[PDB]
Amino acid sequence: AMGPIITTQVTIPKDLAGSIIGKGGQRIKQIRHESGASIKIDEPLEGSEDRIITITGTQDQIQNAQYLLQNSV
Amino acid sequence: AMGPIITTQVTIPKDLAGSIIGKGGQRIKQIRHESGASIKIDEPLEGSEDRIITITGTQDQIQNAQYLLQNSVKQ
Amino acid sequence: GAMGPIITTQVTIPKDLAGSIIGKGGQRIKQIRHESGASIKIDEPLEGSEDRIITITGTQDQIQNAQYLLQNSV
DNA sequence: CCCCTCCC
Repeated sequence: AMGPIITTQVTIPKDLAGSIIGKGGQRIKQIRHESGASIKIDEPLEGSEDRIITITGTQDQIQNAQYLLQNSV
Repeated sequence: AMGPIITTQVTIPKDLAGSIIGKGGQRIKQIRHESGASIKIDEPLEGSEDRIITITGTQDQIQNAQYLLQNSVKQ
Repeated sequence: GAMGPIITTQVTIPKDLAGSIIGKGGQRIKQIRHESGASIKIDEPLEGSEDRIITITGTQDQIQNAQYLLQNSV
């Protein structure tokens, strides 16, 4: 059972965002295709050190994506 | 034919660095993406009004980057 | 009227052209470094390639001086 | 205008 598409957000220290994205964005593109989740990384907010990541998919896809995001860091 | 990855440095007056970087760094992000060069702007340094920019890529990337840098300041 | 930071610039040259920069017994390049005051290093050609990288280190003036002298060599 | 493996 897939269940519904849901959206989850988390923040990431901006210092660490390059690890999830990777040179030429390869690593995030890989995370999106492997997990099947939509993954958005916002620009860092106004004078702040947090960057919001939005993950959208079934619960499994989102749990898949959270692991792949962890393994990146 | 891309050729070797090389590094060039130039300086800018520190009072011009804002035009290049942009609010929340958006302009410089755009310049890196578009030229495909790595572009690093150093902090202040200590005492002086010059700020070093390091550009790394193929010769075309670096030339592409130098135009986009100039386009940021001029306009 | 103000020298500024020592900075580094690289440019490539066709390998077939490097003899002109160097001179017999490395004398033209020696002359280029003393003249401009820039430090100038020419790498060995990278594998499978026609290009040699030249690294010039100095202030902006020294580097521009060196870039002219390199050009006048060719 | 202050970013920084920078993707969409």
